[PDB]
Amino acid sequence: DPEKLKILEWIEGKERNIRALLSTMHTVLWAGETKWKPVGMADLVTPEQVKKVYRKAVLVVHPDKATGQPYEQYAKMIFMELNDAWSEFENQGQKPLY
Repeated sequence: DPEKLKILEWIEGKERNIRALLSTMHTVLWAGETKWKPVGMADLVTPEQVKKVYRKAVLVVHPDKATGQPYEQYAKMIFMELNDAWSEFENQGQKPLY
């Protein structure tokens, strides 16, 4: 399906980059999603900011909440990528943007 390709294209280039994924995730969310709000790089400076934004993203694409939904598969792909990116962020010392 189309949507799935849009997701792969999205992942391509940003793999394991948490800030890159969060700041553009609104470009891949499914239609109808209301909780999430576009986020820019200026809101992902401090580690605290990132974690806060990551936490809100994970709740929006959480699998257990998507089980039985048309976007279930999409939420899972996004979920994994976010968690892997966070894990990577930790392995980097969670360095501030500047």
